[PDB]
Amino acid sequence: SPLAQQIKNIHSFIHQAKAAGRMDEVRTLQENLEQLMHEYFQ
Amino acid sequence: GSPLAQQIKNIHSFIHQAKAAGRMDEVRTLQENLEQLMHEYFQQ
Ligand SMILES: [Zn+2]
Ligand SMILES: [Zn+2]
Repeated sequence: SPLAQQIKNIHSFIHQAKAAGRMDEVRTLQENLEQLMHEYFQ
Repeated sequence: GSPLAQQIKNIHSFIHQAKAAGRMDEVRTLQENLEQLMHEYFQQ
């Protein structure tokens, strides 16, 4: 699924942003994750 | 889906419900739990 793959990608990006000290970027990525989950679980 | 996918689906719903209840502290707990489940799901 392209949705599943995007969710997987975002999981990794969240780790990368956290490791860089960019908790602001984590927040945006969590919003991206919500957009995808809302579609995937519909 | 798998048990982890089903659990994740529930957490997605619970986050909306906690926001509606004004419980942003619960949202934080749930987002941490979501990460724990996703981490396990992708480790498999
Ligand atoms: Zn949603
Ligand atoms: Zn993780």
